[PDB]
Amino acid sequence: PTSCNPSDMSHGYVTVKPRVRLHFVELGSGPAVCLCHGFPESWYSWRYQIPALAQAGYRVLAMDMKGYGESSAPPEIEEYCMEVLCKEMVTFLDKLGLSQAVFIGHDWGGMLVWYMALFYPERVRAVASLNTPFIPANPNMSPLEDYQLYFQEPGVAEAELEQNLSRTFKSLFRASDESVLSGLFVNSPEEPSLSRMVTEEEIQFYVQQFKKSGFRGPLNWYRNMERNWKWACKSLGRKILIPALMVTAEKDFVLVPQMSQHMEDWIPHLKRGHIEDCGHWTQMDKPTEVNQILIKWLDSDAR
Amino acid sequence: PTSCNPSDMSHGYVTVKPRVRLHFVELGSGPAVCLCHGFPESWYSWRYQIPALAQAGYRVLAMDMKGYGESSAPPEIEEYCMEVLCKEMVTFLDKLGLSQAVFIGHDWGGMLVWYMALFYPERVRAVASLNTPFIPANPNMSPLESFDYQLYFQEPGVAEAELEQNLSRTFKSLFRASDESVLSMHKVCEAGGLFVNSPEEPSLSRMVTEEEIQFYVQQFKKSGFRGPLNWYRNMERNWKWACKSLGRKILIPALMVTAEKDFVLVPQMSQHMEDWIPHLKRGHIEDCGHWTQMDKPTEVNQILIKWLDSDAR
Ligand SMILES: O=C(NCc1ccc(NS(=O)(=O)C2CC2)cc1C(F)(F)F)c1ccc2c(ccn2Cc2cccc(F)c2)c1
Ligand SMILES: O=C(NCc1ccc(NS(=O)(=O)C2CC2)cc1C(F)(F)F)c1ccc2c(ccn2Cc2cccc(F)c2)c1
Repeated sequence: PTSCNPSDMSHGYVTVKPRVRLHFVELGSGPAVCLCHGFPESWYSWRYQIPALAQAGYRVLAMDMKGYGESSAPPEIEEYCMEVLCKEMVTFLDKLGLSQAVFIGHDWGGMLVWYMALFYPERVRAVASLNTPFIPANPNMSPLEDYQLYFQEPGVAEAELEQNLSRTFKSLFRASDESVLSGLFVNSPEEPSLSRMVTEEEIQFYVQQFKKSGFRGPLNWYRNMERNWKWACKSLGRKILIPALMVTAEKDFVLVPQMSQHMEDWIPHLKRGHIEDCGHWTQMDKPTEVNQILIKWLDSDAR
Repeated sequence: PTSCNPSDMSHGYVTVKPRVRLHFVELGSGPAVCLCHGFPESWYSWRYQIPALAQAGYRVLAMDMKGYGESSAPPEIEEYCMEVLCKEMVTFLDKLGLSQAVFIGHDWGGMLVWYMALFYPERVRAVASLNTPFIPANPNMSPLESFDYQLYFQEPGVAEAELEQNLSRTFKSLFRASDESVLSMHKVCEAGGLFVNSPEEPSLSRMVTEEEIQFYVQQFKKSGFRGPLNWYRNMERNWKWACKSLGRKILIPALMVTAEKDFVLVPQMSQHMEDWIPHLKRGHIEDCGHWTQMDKPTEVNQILIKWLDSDAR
């Protein structure tokens, strides 16, 4: 599918709070579709979806999520709890004069669009997650009940991930059958091969983006487990009553399809897609299959 | 009507050419409506329209026109001929992935949206001008032959020196209701200035606040008046380009809004536009001078929304 060249995009900036500006690229007219990337990614992770969604008759806003790229990256952990991130995305809609948008998220972006659908359904026309399930919060078990624990203490994972940005992205952005991960990178190649999914130029784009703020903002997404759980518990097991799509990836070994298995109970209008031979990096692993699932769903449930 | 606070808008940037970025503010969803200000103004000249149009179900893009604000202001006169400006607005639509927009312009922005409708009808859903008529180009007379102040504006550096000398005085002197006007535009050249016979500390017009004036002052500190005055410095090139369009009509929905008390872009200059623009509708605003959007913002909003809702959506 047709990709994006960053020099050639419309770049938008909204100040959602005194020290906090969100960057997005914008393409197309029609219903507003807000794309929300995961860890550790970029608006550019949607490069195969932005043109296809615009061409299908949608107004695509592909965010740099807070902590990333040209969006503000404050260091404080609590700036990256779902409650703060969601309230900022509502403010974003407010300043853009959008009564609602479709929210499509992947990974930590997926977790955010579920929270948006849960707490701000009036602002969410329809919700779609790649890989990330929605599990109702259990008020009995703290988030406690290695790599996510390694990510907890500020400064540690940052030092490993920032040491060599080319190595970081070449090591992470791999098809499931190419994976070099069980530090994160202690027992992994020092000069990893290029994955079949990505080019040198695409890797160099992520390297240039992550030179702006590095990994503190991105890693802070993982450091709010207790805050996110407390906020989720306040949702009093209400249902999500808006059109919803859950897309599972067969070969995502972290966000495994089975973890989505009971979401119909809590999300009555849930549709599903499933992409075979697809690992964690869904948009760039199976961009054609993603585009067909998203557009088929948008055209039927959102337009 | 509700105004805009600049800190609180979505700011967009598109590169239309190597050295040329266009800035806009964006508000609302629905059909794309691109607002094009005149001389010497700002996206902010639409401050009363942006909220009202967004609220009426439109996606408003209020430009900084080339030469202004956060948009690039290259010094070359020919960067500001209608042919270059139009091709840049088409590239702007391209990069935003808009197949078409409604184009609403005032003053020099109005001149641009007529040229857009004329040369890029496929990219223009509908066209509206405040004050600026569409006159077919006469291949017999250069606009040189056809307003001394416009000759004063020709020579690079001259009008710039007067307009940049005191930015607060410039904007307080320009942005006035017709009955408040302190400018004679008649013998500018012989007098040798727009403001030579105008108060040194002009009173604030009833139309604007100190804060609004201070916003235009801040904007015009980035590039000054060269880019804006270059809009005036392409009379021969704009006329030659316009002649190349001779005999082709504008067949898209069109609105002409005249201002009773605009003494330069006088309503009578619009008087024969039906001949060349069969689908033309009209508004007329009484007691309204040149600065239409900020003089009669309520009347402007009603005319534009009534027209958009009937002819454009
Ligand atoms: O670590 C996470 N994702 C990134 C990831 C995923 C897979 C992979 N790779 S892979 O090929 O699958 C495997 C071999 C390495 C790589 C990464 C990364 F390297 F970037 F770390 C992640 C963790 C928790 C998340 C989310 C989103 C939400 N949570 C909360 C939540 C809570 C409850 C249920 C649930 F499913 C998730 C994301
Ligand atoms: O000088 C012009 N506008 C600015 C203006 C207008 C009125 C006023 N003020 S006033 O209140 O009316 C008067 C008492 C002072 C002030 C200004 C300014 F101060 F900024 F210079 C202008 C000139 C030609 C234009 C345009 C747009 C297109 N043309 C080409 C074109 C060619 C052929 C026919 C035609 F109608 C216009 C604009």
